[PDB]
Amino acid sequence: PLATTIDRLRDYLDRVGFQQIYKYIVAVNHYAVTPALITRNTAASVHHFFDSRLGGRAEFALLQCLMTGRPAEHAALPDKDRALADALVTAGLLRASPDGREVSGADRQLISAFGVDLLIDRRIHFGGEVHEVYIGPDSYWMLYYINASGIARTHRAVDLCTGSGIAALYLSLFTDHVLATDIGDVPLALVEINRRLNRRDAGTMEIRRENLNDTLDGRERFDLLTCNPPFVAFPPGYSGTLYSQGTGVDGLGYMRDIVGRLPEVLNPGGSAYLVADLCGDAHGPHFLGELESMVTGHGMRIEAFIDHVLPASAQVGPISDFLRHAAGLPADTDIAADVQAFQRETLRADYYYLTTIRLQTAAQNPGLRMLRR
Ligand SMILES: Nc1ncnc2c1ncn2[C@@H]1O[C@H](CSCC[C@H](N)C(=O)O)[C@@H](O)[C@H]1O
Ligand SMILES: [Ca+2]
Ligand code: NA
Repeated sequence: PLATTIDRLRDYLDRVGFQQIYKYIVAVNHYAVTPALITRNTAASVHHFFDSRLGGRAEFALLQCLMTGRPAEHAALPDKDRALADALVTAGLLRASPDGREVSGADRQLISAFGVDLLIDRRIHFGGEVHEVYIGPDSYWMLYYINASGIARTHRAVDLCTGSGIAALYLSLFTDHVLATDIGDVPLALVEINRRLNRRDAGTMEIRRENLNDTLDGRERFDLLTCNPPFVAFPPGYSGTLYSQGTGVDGLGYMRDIVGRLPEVLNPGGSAYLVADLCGDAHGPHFLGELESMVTGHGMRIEAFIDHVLPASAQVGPISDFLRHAAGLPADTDIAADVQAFQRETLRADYYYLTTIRLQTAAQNPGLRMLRR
């Protein structure tokens, strides 16, 4: 039943040109920048666009339920859309009002990214409950740097720590062989939905419940790898979330795990694309110093694209707020002092550098290249 409901959702999105509507609303100079475009802060302007520039047409009513959560009167939905709305309510992907007279948003927000149609966790952009599936601008910038024209239909690709599935689904635009992995129940259920929503199935995209270190140890070899792993370092004693908290003393343990196995897991000449918000000093991120061992030790070419720089002081608030909300802590806990001390003493973080890293084995021009503006 869920698979049929997603097929009917796909049909609706095609019928009313969802991806084109989304692309027009956000425009080409924002579409690939961030998924945080339609949010609680911009929803009223989205509604005004549908009401005034699209004339309030009923064929777009269900679409707005999915995009912003806006209510639509059940009886005002066109007949085909109405039955689909009922199926989405049954699936928990939309809500009905208590009297059943309207349909509105649940916890899933419909966006488009990199040519794919994607349900994401609505709580990241709306409302006040902590989200359970991550997506963000780092997700996008990882994909931005992939040279799509170099992907062959027979290339074997893996998206580790797939989350919503965005990177795996992007790769599936080009290759017929994609593996997508995660260990969280909630993201695994969501990438199943998003795979079907883009007319993929197990014939070209495998979804696997598997720890990233277990995939990295395995004998499967890949031509292309993507991974946006948990990479944030929180002070000792604080609980984070599955998608946020990195391993190791400085949160970069998973990045180390991946990089160390790339000479074995990648076929010769294969490429990995990673992204992380990396601690550093004024010169650059500390992690890049660890990568010279891969240039010399394995002849790799490693390119680091630094696309955002923030002083560590500008992250104290966001980190502290996230920790307070995730664990349900009260407002008299001095989290900010703990974060500041941890940044200074353990991370040596004067700055955070949002960095996409491309790593290629068996490079003809080996070396480390760090790009900063
Ligand atoms: N040890 C592990 N092995 C595999 N997946 C893991 C993992 N630890 C955390 N995860 C998953 O790692 C993901 C990190 S968030 C990145 C999601 C997505 N690739 C994007 O770029 O938007 C989460 O979905 C989380 O569930
Ligand atoms: Ca706009
Ligand atoms: Na991450």
